[PDB]
Amino acid sequence: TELLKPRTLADLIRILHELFAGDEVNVEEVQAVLEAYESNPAEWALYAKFDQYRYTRNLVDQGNGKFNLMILCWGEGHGSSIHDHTDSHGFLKLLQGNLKETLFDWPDKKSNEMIKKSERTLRENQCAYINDSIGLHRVENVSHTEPAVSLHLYSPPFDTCHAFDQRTGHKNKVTMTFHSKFGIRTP
Ligand SMILES: [Fe+2]
Ligand code: NA
Ligand code: NA
Ligand code: NA
Ligand code: NA
Ligand code: NA
Ligand code: NA
Ligand code: NA
Ligand code: NA
Ligand code: NA
Repeated sequence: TELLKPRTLADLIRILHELFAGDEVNVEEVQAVLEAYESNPAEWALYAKFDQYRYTRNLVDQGNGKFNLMILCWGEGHGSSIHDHTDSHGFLKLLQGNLKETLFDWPDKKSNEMIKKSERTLRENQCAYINDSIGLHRVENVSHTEPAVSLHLYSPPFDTCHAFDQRTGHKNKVTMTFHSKFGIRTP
């Protein structure tokens, strides 16, 4: 439980394997460690594989079963759907640029427009936390000029979740696909 500053991304990953050695999760400690890692672009350039038309998800580490660690690359104007996190912890650390995070309440069964509960601006090196009990969220790169890169950790890992229609609150099941794994493009 002695948390040291991650010197490198590699160091971060090693520390993460220690924090997730057990069955439970100290959320505040994982968040503090993620925040303490100073983004060094050279260290994660291998995973920063962008697509022109939407954001990409690039697997960095499989966390020996307990978590997925991955890097998301957001072109100018790229955003996600409103989604849940499948009963997992979600950690989001900015490695480059800014993201807008918008929070939504779980919809009632009546068809209604989903209204924003709040929004915030995540900035370089900041780490945010989300879970289903906090709410639904959307993540967007609203920048016209700057690509964004984020580091995402999910525990337990999941490759399916729901997307929500902002107009109705209706949900559909969605399968997450990896654009690359361990620096290897995986079509
Ligand atoms: Fe998310
Ligand atoms: Na490294
Ligand atoms: Na560091
Ligand atoms: Na992209
Ligand atoms: Na997108
Ligand atoms: Na992807
Ligand atoms: Na940005
Ligand atoms: Na947003
Ligand atoms: Na959620
Ligand atoms: Na990768």
